[PDB]
Amino acid sequence: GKLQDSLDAGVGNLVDADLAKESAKLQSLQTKQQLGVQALSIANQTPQTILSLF
Amino acid sequence: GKLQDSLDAGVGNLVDADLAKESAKLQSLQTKQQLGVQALSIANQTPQTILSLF
Repeated sequence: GKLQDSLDAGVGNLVDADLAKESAKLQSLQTKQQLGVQALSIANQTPQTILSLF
Repeated sequence: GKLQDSLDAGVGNLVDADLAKESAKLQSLQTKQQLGVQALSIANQTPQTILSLF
């Protein structure tokens, strides 16, 4: 029984994620994706300024 | 018989926990873990304020 508990703990060490780090990485990637959407939205309009020249 | 009782008392003094202090240490460690998880929940979103600038 102790050996089975140790084997399950070893699978958990090999496999399980450190969820508390993911709790910060998730919000960081959310803000990063929002900034990337804003950056692409601003980049879409750069060529359009040429119309003002005409 | 007295000698075996003396060895049992000596092994107990060598190993036994001070449970009356362990109750206070546990009651303090619970509050410490709760303050630590709350501090991590505060720390997770401080970078997220950068979205307000954009």
